[PDB]
Amino acid sequence: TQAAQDGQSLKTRTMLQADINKLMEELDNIANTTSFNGKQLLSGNFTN
Amino acid sequence: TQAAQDGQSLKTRTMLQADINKLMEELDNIANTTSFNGKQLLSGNFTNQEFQIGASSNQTVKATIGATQSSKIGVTRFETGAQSFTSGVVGLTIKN
Repeated sequence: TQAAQDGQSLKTRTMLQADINKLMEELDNIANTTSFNGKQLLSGNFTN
Repeated sequence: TQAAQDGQSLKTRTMLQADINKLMEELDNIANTTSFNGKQLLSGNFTNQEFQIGASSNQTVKATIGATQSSKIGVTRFETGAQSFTSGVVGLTIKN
């Protein structure tokens, strides 16, 4: 939303995108990291 | 208006025109200078810009500041007919 305005040049939008990249990296890290004793919980292999 | 009087020779009128050139040099200097962070505002490249102001995805206002250089603002239209040698009752009609 902050970058959806037109008071921001391509450089500042690029800063936004670079930050979003790291945030999404963190999201993937949480997903692939949370585990009980090896059993990865939030990855998709905890079914049935 | 100061130059439309006939109490001024061509020399003094030239000082008038010499001045307008500088003033008009200033006008389009303002047009090419006002900017936020490089975005020229009063130049003609601020057309169809959005400003997301809503919770959902496409609520936005739009801004289309026209161009205001010294070559695009004052555009009058002159007309003049041939030397009329004939008489007669005339009625014009400026269409549209």
